Amino acid sequence: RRDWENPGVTQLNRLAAHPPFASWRNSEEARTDRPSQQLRSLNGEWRFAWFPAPEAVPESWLECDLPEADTVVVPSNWQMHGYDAPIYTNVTYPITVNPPFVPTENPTGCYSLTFNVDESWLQEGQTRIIFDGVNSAFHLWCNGRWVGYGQDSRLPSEFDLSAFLRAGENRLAVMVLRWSDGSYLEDQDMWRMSGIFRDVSLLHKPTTQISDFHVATRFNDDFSRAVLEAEVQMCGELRDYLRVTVSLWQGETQVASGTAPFGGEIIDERGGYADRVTLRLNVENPKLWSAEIPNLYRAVVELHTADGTLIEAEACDVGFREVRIENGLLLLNGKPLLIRGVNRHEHHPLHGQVMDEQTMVQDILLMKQNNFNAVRCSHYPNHPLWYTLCDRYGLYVVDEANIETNGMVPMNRLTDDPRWLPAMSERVTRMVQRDRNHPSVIIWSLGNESGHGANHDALYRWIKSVDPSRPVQYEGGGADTTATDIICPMYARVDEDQPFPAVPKWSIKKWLSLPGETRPLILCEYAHAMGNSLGGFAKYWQAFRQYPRLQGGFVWDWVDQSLIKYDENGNPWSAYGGDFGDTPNDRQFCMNGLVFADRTPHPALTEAKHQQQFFQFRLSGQTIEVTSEYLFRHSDNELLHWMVALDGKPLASGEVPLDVAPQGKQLIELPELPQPESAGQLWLTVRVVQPNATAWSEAGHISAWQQWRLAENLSVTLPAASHAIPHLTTSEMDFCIELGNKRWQFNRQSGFLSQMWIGDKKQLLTPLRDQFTRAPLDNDIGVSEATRIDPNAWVERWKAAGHYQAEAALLQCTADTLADAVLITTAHAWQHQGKTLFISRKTYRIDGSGQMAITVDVEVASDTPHPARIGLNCQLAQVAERVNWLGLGPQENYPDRLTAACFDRWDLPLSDMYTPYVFPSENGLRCGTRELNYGPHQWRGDFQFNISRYSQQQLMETSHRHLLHAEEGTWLNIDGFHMGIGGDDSWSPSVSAEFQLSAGRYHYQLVWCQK
Amino acid sequence: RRDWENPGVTQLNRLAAHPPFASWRNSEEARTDRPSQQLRSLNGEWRFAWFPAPEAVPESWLECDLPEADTVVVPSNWQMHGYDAPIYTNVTYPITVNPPFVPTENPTGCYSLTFNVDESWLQEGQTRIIFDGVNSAFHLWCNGRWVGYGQDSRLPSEFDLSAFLRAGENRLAVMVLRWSDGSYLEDQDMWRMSGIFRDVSLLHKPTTQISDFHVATRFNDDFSRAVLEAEVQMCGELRDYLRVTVSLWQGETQVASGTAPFGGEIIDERGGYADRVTLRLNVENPKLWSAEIPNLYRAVVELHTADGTLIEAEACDVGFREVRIENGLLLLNGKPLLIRGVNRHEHHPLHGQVMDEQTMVQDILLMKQNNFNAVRCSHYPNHPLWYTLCDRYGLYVVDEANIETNGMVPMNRLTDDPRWLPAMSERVTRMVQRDRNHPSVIIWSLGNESGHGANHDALYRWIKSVDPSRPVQYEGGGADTTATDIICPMYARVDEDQPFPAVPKWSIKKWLSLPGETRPLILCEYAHAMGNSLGGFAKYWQAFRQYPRLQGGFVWDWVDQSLIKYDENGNPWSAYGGDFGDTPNDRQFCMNGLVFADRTPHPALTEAKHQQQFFQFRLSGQTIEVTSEYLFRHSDNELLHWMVALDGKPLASGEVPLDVAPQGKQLIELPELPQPESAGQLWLTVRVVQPNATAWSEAGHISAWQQWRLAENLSVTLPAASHAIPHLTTSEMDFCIELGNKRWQFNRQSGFLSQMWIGDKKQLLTPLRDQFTRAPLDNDIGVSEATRIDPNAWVERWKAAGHYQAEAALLQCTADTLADAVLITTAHAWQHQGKTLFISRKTYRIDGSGQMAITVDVEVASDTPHPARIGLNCQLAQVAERVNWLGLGPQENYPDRLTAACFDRWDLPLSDMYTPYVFPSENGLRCGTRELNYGPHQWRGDFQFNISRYSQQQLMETSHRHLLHAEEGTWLNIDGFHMGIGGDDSWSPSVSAEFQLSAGRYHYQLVWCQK
Ligand SMILES: [Mg+2]
Ligand SMILES: [Mg+2]
Ligand SMILES: [Mg+2]
Ligand SMILES: [Mg+2]
Ligand SMILES: [Mg+2]
Ligand SMILES: [Mg+2]
Ligand SMILES: [Mg+2]
Ligand SMILES: [Mg+2]
Ligand code: NA
Ligand code: NA
Ligand code: NA
Ligand code: NA
Ligand code: NA
Ligand code: NA
Ligand code: NA
Ligand code: NA
Repeated sequence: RRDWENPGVTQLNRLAAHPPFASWRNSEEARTDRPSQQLRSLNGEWRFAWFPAPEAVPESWLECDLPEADTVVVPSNWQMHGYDAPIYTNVTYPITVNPPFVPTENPTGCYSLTFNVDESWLQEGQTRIIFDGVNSAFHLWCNGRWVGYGQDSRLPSEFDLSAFLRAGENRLAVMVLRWSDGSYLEDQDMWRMSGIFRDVSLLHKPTTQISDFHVATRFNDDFSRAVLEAEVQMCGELRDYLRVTVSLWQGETQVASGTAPFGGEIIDERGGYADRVTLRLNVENPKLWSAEIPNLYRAVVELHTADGTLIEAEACDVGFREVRIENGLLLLNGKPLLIRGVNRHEHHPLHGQVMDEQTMVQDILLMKQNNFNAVRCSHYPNHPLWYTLCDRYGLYVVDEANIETNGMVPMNRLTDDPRWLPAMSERVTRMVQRDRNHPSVIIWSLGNESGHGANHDALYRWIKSVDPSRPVQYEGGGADTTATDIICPMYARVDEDQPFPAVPKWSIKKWLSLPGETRPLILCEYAHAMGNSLGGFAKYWQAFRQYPRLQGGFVWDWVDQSLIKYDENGNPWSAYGGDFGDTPNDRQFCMNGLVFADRTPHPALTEAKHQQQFFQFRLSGQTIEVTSEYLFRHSDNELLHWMVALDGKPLASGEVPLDVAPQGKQLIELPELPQPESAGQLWLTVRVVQPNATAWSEAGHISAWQQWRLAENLSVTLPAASHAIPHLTTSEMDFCIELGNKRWQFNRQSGFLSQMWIGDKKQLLTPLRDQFTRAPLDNDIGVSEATRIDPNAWVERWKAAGHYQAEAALLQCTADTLADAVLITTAHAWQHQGKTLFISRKTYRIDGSGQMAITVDVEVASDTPHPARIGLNCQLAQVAERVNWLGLGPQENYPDRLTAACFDRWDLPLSDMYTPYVFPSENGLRCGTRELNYGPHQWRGDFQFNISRYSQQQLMETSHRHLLHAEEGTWLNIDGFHMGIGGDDSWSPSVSAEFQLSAGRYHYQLVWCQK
Repeated sequence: RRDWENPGVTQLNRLAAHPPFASWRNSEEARTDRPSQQLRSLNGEWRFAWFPAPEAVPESWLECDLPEADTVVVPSNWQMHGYDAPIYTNVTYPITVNPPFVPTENPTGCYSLTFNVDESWLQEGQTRIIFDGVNSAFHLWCNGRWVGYGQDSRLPSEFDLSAFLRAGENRLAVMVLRWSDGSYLEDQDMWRMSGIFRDVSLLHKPTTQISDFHVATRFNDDFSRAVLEAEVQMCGELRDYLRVTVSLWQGETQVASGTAPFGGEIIDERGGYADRVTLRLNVENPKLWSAEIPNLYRAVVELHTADGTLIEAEACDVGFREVRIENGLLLLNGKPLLIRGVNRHEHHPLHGQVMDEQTMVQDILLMKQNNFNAVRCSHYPNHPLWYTLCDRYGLYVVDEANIETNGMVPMNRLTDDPRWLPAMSERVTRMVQRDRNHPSVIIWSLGNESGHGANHDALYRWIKSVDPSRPVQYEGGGADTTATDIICPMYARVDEDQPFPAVPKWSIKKWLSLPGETRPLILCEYAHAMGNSLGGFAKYWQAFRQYPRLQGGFVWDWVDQSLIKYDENGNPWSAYGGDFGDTPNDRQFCMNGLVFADRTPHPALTEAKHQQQFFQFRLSGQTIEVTSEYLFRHSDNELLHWMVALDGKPLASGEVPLDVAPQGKQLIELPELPQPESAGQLWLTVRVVQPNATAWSEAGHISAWQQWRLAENLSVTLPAASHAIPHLTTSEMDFCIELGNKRWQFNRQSGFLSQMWIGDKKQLLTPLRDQFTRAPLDNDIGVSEATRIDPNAWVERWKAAGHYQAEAALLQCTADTLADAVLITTAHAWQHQGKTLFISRKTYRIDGSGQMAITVDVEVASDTPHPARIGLNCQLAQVAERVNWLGLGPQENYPDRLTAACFDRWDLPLSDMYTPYVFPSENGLRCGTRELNYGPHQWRGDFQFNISRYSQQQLMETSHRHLLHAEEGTWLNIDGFHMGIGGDDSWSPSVSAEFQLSAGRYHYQLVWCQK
């Protein structure tokens, strides 16, 4: 049979799901979480062979190793080993939509392993094999005999091997199919890979054993008392001497215990469960678990005899916390959460979808270090270790079933069909059975982008009945269907409604108060971090803090799914969709992270960190008011540092410890300051520093900051007297001005400053010209494609309007000599096909001091698409090591993404002024700048700028960062104004009106001088 | 594979479920529900062979008929043909409980059929086979090639044979397994049979076809306006030229119509169902459907090209009705129902579980003629014609999923197990998909006696999402769980609580008001009609009428499940559990019907008819107030007949047309009546008669009656003197009295009347003695067995106290001669092992008129269990043809089951005075009798009696009615007092206290005379 083309068969001979087991045979090791000799890993070197279809696998493989197989590491995705290509498709299925069939050319991975077992395992007990993750479906044989089959690439599939085992060498043969009917439920937006990608193990349990256990914690009104209730189930022969004891430990101290024989309460007319027992433990003043203080206890479940012999033990970490929705609010331990969440796929640039402890830890540390307190398992149950880490390090988790049918038309075609209820059910039920005891899991999710089908309603109900301790959410079909306890839209905007038929995305503030609505609202996905993005992030935060029922959301997403490829040289580079010959593909849409694949942050990460701070501040006079947003912990590892600076120059600073209760406030009166009558703006910067290291941060970690302008002293003094006067030399073709060893040349045909010299040294490679466009950001492009243009996209709108192609017609170019200067006046019109898009009017005033003051007045046609920027650009001859500026920084910042940047004097190496987005675009801009220094040059004004060795033209024409080459000299883009970058989504225009350049008339001025 | 030992495989290659199709190619034939040339029946003669296990079937059978096969009729249950035995087990499974496995010895039925297929069916379109019922699982081969597999004995399994058939002769091969994993969900209390027991048919559909259609009817506030909405789905060639036209007809008039192209509304981000269309038809003043007036329209669903070519048409009967629960009440068309329901299994004494039109009709007529308006499909979907019939004749139906796991321990072991969710889902979903357009179905049920599992919660929700038009109910787990919209207990009593742990059965009146409860309460099963039962029926009806939220119930059950067996002589006899060698078995527990297996009524039927009347009456002076309980109809086929009689002698009578609106009242003042001087009691009897025949009844059918005592003239008349005095003659052994041609002999050693002569003919075969016991009723025995006594059962309590074996000890016997009479006085004590149980003191006064007056005063020890009766008995020498009595009748009636009986003078053949319950017991009693005539004898008094050719001893000792033998003479039991019969259930004592003989002292008197 082709069990892989039949949704009614999702497994054969598979054992029931259950929470993590180790079959410890020693209570103290179980207590300590130490290794169990009854649980062995079979990870390591296996033998593998790839085939084009299951029909090509030779029968001989069942009995013996194929000489042509290779030895490979398991776990692994075979594409990562180069056997076939990974495919990056977003919504459209990677296979023909024809349920339940799959391609007859179905890549098949034949894995095998030779192994043996302890003699005692041949003697007695049950030995099972556990495959934590096999993508997408597989058949298993042991010593040539068929064992079973399994589907669901994201949950463990276990089989009893007891009767197949033999003395000596044994051989497993695992036939893995790339595609199966399970693939119709695995349409997540990510690389499409396959293989045995999570752990493989053997677990030796007794025949009379703990087959399942559920831990629940209920509380009194003030959480000062709890009842821990643990239902324990057994398999095997019941005997009157058996007992179960459940003990609760706080570290090495036993705090509570309960023992009882098997036999549950009567539950119906036929009696009760003779094979279960529920123990109830009273716990006084329990230490509560939260992401803020992940307090944990240890529960040890022992199956033993009345007379004291242990048969076996199981165990888990227990977090005492209550999750409930009441009055429209999601409460944890009675307090309303504010979710600083992120969606996180399991992705590694070299290993594909194989997760390792080091990586998970790294991600958790970075998440916490960047003020995240929650994660959504987009969009499947994760590797088991993730939950352990989240329980211990403390992050709220949304555990999500591995069901995504995005590519169907309409999206609920399968989810509304009863024939698919069975396969879907297991993806939900087996997840709960496995994960229900992890305290970090606070919400269950039914899957993602599968429309809204009756199967969802049935499953929603099943979970609510089986585990009332956690709310259930699901975004499909409109985000507020009968299958979700939380309104949980993806990409709904803060103030702006997007009233799509059937499934509108209302402004989140409006959504809450729709007639009859009362649920809390937490975005399952928001702030699409694709390339230069995160524009408008602060808008969300502000709303979340203002509206009780807006309880946060999960950013999309943590890490870019870029894959490493190698060039002819052996040099690695980041690859995206299509880079493997995969087609159709969705190009750079797999890169939406706050961090690059290797975990290096993108600039947007700081913006997120700042907006998600846990301390709020207000300034009044000299009093700084600090407000704690923590719900549970006191600020016991924080100090406030403050500093006052005059235009970058340090004037004063100090420190004061924070001593604020959760939700409390603290007033700090700044000492009396000094009075510098020296002109300039004074600025106050405060930072919260954690003096002590923690399990997730180093000593000195900065967790929050904020700045304010203090007194300003406008300069009223006149600059020193003009020693000299510059000379004008005219030709039909140029206006040349000379001053000392300095010269400026203005082309009279083009009307631009075409050259400048310090001595005989030329300073420009390209003339100084107005610039109205930018190499488009991913948000500017959306889903627009050459092949399939989206005319509504920003980029398309600017192309169609001719912005990229308009030519500067000269309207006027004059020169006047003044008393102590030369004044050049210019006027240009940029037109397109006869339409004048923009008019720039300028004056350049060069005086005896050698400074060139530029004044620019631009007019933009009201009917042309608002332009990406309004500035000047040129290629300087010079290449200098550093960039020093007085403005916002130090990192890249844009108008709608600069709240995290601070105003001060920064100085970085030039390359730091370039942001290496894998898909290149305008980047590295810094706003609010009053002075910029590079080499001998100094520009002053109130502008935005970027500076790098790459032209806007080069960035726009180059699809991968590894292909960029430094140009001669340095490209400087100085803007009077720059359009926001947007990001509410990356497939429709998202830059908010206030960050669009629509004023029609714009003015700016700059002074260019040397030194 | 052993697919039949795997709950994960419930079918292979089976087509989707859908409502009844016929694929008409002419719309008028569809409109008329005439036969379709595209839907053929394959019922008829098939070939069959029985095997002890599937492993015994020879491979040749796939390719050709087995010479040893027999030709048999299909559909059939093979047990009915004698291949193996049917098994009658109630709760305990017929197989070892070891899910999901079955016995390796598993009776296999090999059916085959060679049949014809016309080439035209194969030139185009699709040809499918449909098996309406195969118990319990089967594999299908066509022309030697494997086609597929199916489970669920009670719904249709359809397979596409398009590619397997060829023009001309074709051969099917069906391997039917008696046991499969489906059996774990098929543990209903009925005979365990197997085979192809529902219709087999062949359906041709076009390639582009109607694959499903759902019809809904929504109304305005007063039901004066409706919108019929029909969603239609297609499969096949989707093109712009297709259209759907739905037309609605009332008779030959088209009332509405709509046409539309395919493509439903947008449902989500991926669009809508391009293969679906919803038509909405407005209908003004629709004729509403109810069980009272089953008004129907015909909807024709035409799939056609826009230019006019009908592709195919499907159609259904539509009943405009709304079902909804509001404010705690179940309403139909806005009015609260009162369910006069009955549970009905599909059972035929000769054909087993095979149903036929005639039988169904016969049952529906009798149900209606007996004032039932509702039926519950206990406990599985029914043969398809049942629904058509309830739609047309008018009965409300509870459609029930084929899920019963009663024998599990605890009962929800499988239903709370997610691994059984898929198998259960199919049973619920496919039922709804098939029966959702039938107006008769008003409530869906999740199955029966399967405890309460999370699977039920999930499924409850699925239905509520897919079909909001009908409430969902389910009794398991305590009858008021979260999986039921209706409190639907089985056997909860009216006033008496039964507080079992976990699943108590509260009094129904108390249940409605438990803190927080608001749902309506309708018993899914009540009034267990096993043997002589239905005692207490009236108590239920009084509560139902009194409490709004008590909306009725469904009696258990309609027809006894007895099977015909043939004796040596070839005479048929009714058999029950164990009569086929089947063991273990549950004996007579399969017979619980209001009617015998051949549809002959049991006496309880008339009690149900009466209590379930649709007209209530009150009498005030000579005014009769009639109140209608109809909700929607006027009494347009009814007249009131009234009659007054003096002790059975007709005095006056009349008829008055009834004209009452639904829920209305009518007052009818009767004529000045007879006030006769003559002694006796005047009795008024009124009957409601339907003058015109209907679809379900004959002209003159009586639908209701009631009686009242009017004036009573007590006799004060002295009997004239007798020209005679009886003479006494004594001896040590006897007292003999003679008077004219009459003689009486009283034995002085026994203390009883041992003989009487009329003329010179002996009148007694056994002496006249007190009797305190009865041949126990099924309700007296309950579950007690020799092998496992239930000491709480009435029969056991009487046995243990010695009632059945107590011997009369004579305490006194004297004779005295009076003025004009001889008086004999006796006293006897009945003892057991030293305990005096009862004392009987009597006097017999024989006067000169020849009458013998007997006075009896009994004492019953307060500490002995209340006795079954307090009466006398004797075997008369005479056998006479008729029995004439003045008292309640004419049918058998008991203290707690006599409301239906009317007081009058009745006269029946002797044989009618015996009720042939299959399992013999005390029977034929008539209560409230004032005079009894049999042969030359007349007895007068105020007593209850029975009279037949069978002694109480014989009835108690014989297990089956066909084994009873008429004794010499006639046994007469004349009771002063008789215990109620009970019946609230048949497994615990159920006789209400007011019907138990607990007074301690009892007095009765009779006069025995001639004529
Ligand atoms: Mg499959
Ligand atoms: Mg998606
Ligand atoms: Mg593409
Ligand atoms: Mg099966
Ligand atoms: Mg027509
Ligand atoms: Mg043709
Ligand atoms: Mg049952
Ligand atoms: Mg038995
Ligand atoms: Na909030
Ligand atoms: Na993406
Ligand atoms: Na502190
Ligand atoms: Na680019
Ligand atoms: Na009622
Ligand atoms: Na029964
Ligand atoms: Na009438
Ligand atoms: Na009997």
